[PDB]
Amino acid sequence: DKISHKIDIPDSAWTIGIGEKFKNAGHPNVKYPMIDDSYVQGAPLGGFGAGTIGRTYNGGFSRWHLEIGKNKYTTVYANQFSVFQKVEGNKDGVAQVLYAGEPENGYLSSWKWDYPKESGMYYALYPNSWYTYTNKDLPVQLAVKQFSPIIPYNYKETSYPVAVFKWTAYNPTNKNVDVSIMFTWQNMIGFFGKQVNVNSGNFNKIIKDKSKDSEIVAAVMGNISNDNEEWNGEYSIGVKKVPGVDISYKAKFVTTGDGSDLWHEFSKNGILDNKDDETPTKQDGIGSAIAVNFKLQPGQTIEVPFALSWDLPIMKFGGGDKWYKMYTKYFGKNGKNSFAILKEALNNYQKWEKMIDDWQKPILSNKSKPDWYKTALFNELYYLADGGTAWENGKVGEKRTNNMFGLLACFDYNYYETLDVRFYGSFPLVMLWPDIEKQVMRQFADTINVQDSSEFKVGSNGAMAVKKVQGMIPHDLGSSYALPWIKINAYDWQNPNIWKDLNSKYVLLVYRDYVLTGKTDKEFLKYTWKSVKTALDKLKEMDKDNDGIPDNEGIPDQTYDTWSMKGTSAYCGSLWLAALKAAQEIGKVLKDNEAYIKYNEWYKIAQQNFEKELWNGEYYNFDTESDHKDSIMADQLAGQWYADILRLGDILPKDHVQKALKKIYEFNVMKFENGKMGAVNGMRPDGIVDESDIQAQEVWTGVTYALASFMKYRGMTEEAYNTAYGVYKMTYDKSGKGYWFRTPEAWTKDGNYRASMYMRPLSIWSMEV
Ligand SMILES: [Ca+2]
Repeated sequence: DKISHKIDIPDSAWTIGIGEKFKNAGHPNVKYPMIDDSYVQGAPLGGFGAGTIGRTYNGGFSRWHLEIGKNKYTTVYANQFSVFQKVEGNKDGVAQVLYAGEPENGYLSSWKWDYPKESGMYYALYPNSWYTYTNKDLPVQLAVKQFSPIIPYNYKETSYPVAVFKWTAYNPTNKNVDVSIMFTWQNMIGFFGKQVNVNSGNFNKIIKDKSKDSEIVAAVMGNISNDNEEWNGEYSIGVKKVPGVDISYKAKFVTTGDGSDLWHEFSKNGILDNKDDETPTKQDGIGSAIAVNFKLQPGQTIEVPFALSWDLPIMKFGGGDKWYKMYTKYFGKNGKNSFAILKEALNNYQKWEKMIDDWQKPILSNKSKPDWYKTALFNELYYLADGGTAWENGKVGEKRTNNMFGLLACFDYNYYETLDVRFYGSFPLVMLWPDIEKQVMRQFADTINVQDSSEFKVGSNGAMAVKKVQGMIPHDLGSSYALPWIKINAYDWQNPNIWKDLNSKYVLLVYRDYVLTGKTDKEFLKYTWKSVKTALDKLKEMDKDNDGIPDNEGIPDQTYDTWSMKGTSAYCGSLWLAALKAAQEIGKVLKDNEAYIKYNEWYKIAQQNFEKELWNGEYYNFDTESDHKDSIMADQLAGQWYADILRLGDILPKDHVQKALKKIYEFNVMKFENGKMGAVNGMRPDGIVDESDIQAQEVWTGVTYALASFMKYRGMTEEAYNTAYGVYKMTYDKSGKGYWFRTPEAWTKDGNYRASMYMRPLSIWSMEV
């Protein structure tokens, strides 16, 4: 490996060998079918709301999130980078696809597949990833840096459906070597969203943009139809000319054939035919190829940028609504703009790299923090792009000031903006994209007084319940299979209109968003104030026994939606206390004296009774009425955790909080698989895991990262990082379960998982407050 010295990969990048087999991988531990796409994954490409493409560590473009809200795992074999090298003096050169695998059938059989093991590495520090190719049959060493311009406090480039592939080639040998790099791409119009004739009308064109000190050559892969539909648009691949490289292309090769139409050209001398051909296809799949060829002398390095764009302007959801994607603000809505997007990236990628470095530098340069923590902190952010992210720029046929946004809980539970989860998972948005965060919270504010009296069947018990009750915050803002933002509460396993955490979490999120953006946005507090008061007032009515605290009803009426709580719970009780204190403070800011007095009065009574009912001398009991009410819950003081972040002070005595956190570390962490796997949710005071429900026996990744942040703020530094380390280890390490770029909600002691690709572990960013 002589190429690593020519590029700048951070030491905290996650690494794996190209073609590496992983032996230890976990699988779903539930009864019904659940997504398991394997450990062959990578950092995604694509902006927020753009649709994303997962290119794996083996080199394949395999995890397709271009249909917004859906996860489709299948390698499109035509989509590759390939290399040709010939040493000066030799008769023949060698050509190789940079993919550690091969197609299942006979398509593209002429290409040289099966990139060999121990010949290259993949590296990732989101939004960047890299591949190095250090192969004993490739005298010139190559590396690529690939990324999309995901930039905090930037809502423009962050939206773009584009990726840059910045190649570096170096000759360490004593002979001249001819080198070509080729990007191939299938015309994927019709890959989704087209019910019949999936390739029909697809056609490819070549664009040559020549103007003083820029030459770009690109393929635009589109359809002859000018229809405005989810399926129609364009893909583009291309390259910018640099001194010492020549560009060649092939506009049309058949992907549903042996591929020798292209490969016979590339494999001979690394130079393509430059054959333009706009003939549309009928049944056959088609693709394009863009290549560069250059000669490297001994000791010479060259850099060359390629790019990929996709202009698929319309997202359709299963309920029938069609929306424009956010990036259409910047490039237009007609779906004929892929070249414009590509060109912007090829002309500005160096600026974007510097913008990414500028935001990553404060953390990366802090030598007090271990590299493993940096690996997790950056790579967990993959989910902001990969979580079915929807970001609208108008309904098709519709103009508004704001652009609605939604992130899925996950793909197995296909619900946008699950509020009980976003309480944990929205930290990166408030910290790094706060205009999105506040928009999402205004979306929730707008739903508070929505009433939908139609009934639905509750999954857990078969009973009928009202869809949406006035004054109750919704569980979610809909499903990609139905109508995001329009039909809320798509979730039906429990009835969220009786949940005891949603209304409090909503208030806490509101105040959080004010505090973490500088305590200046009075207008945001003004917008949300009626909903906050309504939310707390409704929750107060659920106090059955007049102790000033809502009563859990002996069912799973909160985020642990199979783990029953009864009476006063530490979890919902502490959240309530903190929400009351937040509402007091909002009341002061907005000069709503009567609200300040009321919520102050409620807070004092509830605080007194919470402490009396639950404090046992060592920790706070799980609740007051359940069978295992004396279980030690990892999340028992979630309200105090948020109170620390919101600078609301002590809602419970400092000494008792410290005792409880030490107990959690001692039991839920250290007595669960030697503290190497996070914090198990429920442990009995005898040090055996609570078996009353599956959720008690799970580590929740987002709960554990949040608990680490709580420990850290409370000065328990070693405990904090040791607790978080188990989550990092399970997710990224060779000794873990292979969950990189698909961090799940939960795992059990065997390491097997529930619900990969989950929002909650974005809570790691609470460790940076
Ligand atoms: Ca009560």
